Amino acid sequence: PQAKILSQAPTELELQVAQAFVELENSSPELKAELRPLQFKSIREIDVAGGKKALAIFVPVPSLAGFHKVQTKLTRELEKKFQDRHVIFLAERRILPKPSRTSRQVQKRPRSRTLTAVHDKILEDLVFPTEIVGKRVRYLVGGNKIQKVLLDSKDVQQIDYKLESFQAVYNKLTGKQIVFEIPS
RNA sequence: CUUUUACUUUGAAAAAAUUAGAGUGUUCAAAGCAGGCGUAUUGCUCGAAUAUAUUAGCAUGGAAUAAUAGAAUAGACGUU
Repeated sequence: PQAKILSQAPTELELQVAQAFVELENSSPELKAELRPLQFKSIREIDVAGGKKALAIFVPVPSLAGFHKVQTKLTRELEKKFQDRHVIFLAERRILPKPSRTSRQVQKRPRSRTLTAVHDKILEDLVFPTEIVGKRVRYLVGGNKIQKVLLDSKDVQQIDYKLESFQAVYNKLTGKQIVFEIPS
């Protein structure tokens, strides 16, 4: 098939990932049916505190729909087909600098194309099935900076455990300090 | 080709008399621009200041304060 479902050209970790995708449409019917056209960019490993990895997907963009359609299954077959591993879903979003003064016009920025936006989206798609409820942020005497993130108290089992990892994955990408809370 | 301002530094350019002020015994002082010594038998000299003198304008170092300007139907450098 699979090099296909890679969306670049190169490639070491991806082709096993492509393989395990072209394996579920091979093995599971119900699963080809949705999965067949769902293309991706590249992957990035990222380490977490207690030994345990985390499997960093990056999305073309459009299907974030496609992908959300069958995530809450897809991951579960993948977490088994890869160990330790945390598989995630997030999009690659064309951030931009602010126009300086000697700068330029180009055309704009389209708000949602700004550092915080993207960082808000990075949110929605670090968790996903839970839905964000409530945000909160700290400011400590060493200008800390800490987001509390508020969660809904329903489906946090989809995955809890993750969590220890989540904090990290939102750290390499950004250089930040993230926490959660289950409210009662 | 080098946005612009105010503000501030200095510095000059600046009329003396006045005003402040150094000298100096008009006998003192108010003054004044004088006086001082010798071989006072025939020649020597010290000076006659500084400073204030603002408001406008120049030249000037400051770059805090307070304004203002560059680029959001697109500009900035350019090796092509």
